[PDB]
Amino acid sequence: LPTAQEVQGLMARYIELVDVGDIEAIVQMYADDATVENPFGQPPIHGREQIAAFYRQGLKVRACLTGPVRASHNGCGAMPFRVEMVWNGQPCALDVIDVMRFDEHGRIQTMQAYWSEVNLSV
Amino acid sequence: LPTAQEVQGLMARYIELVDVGDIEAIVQMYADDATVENPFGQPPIHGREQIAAFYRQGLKVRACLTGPVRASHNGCGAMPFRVEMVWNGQPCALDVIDVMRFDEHGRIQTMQAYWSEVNLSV
Ligand SMILES: Oc1ccccc1F
Ligand SMILES: Oc1ccccc1F
Repeated sequence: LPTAQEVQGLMARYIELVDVGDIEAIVQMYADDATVENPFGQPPIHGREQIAAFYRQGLKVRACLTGPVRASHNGCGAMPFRVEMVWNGQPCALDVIDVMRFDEHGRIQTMQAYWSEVNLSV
Repeated sequence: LPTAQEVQGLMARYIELVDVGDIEAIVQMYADDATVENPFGQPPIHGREQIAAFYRQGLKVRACLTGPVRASHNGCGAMPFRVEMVWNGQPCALDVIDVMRFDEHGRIQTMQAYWSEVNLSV
């Protein structure tokens, strides 16, 4: 179960994997039965196959942290970042905060991505 | 129950109240039986009297948002901010993300403040 420093490293590497768009490496960060709520407020998606389908649909994309990872001492953390993408030939940016809980093996057990339309910029 | 735009306004006003240090106005934002986990990972504190005691102990302090509020459509949001304080005559800064759930009256029902020692700068 990752320490606070290890959560900082894992969550930063998640953003680097989203940024390059390595779907298979992203999926491997998740527990095999993880859930993703993205955006938070919508129903969870369950397990690596569903999660892979989500990232493949969603991911030229750039992602970068826009402030430090905030980690806890119970395997969780939160981070702010910006995703830039191209939508109907119109580039846009989305500001997001992800909250993650890691399991006892260092895998993401739950992902909650906070954002709404108010965080999109076209 | 606040809409996404209303969550953005409520969470920004919370930071303005922390920044000026108005304990009674901060406490009034919370539901009478709210909980606070600060830092997340520690046991919750319950109800306005406990919450007032927490802010009075904790709060010259400056607080400002360091990126936009990320709101949901189910009365929740998350925000990144920086708190500057004076510790043993040594000014320091703490980077934090608060995750809030508001109730059906617009009051904070749950507060979870993500940060650890790794987010403190002396
Ligand atoms: O975790 C995420 C959240 C929002 C958009 C892309 C992501 F990879
Ligand atoms: O919500 C908070 C979190 C951390 C420090 C001060 C705060 F007011």
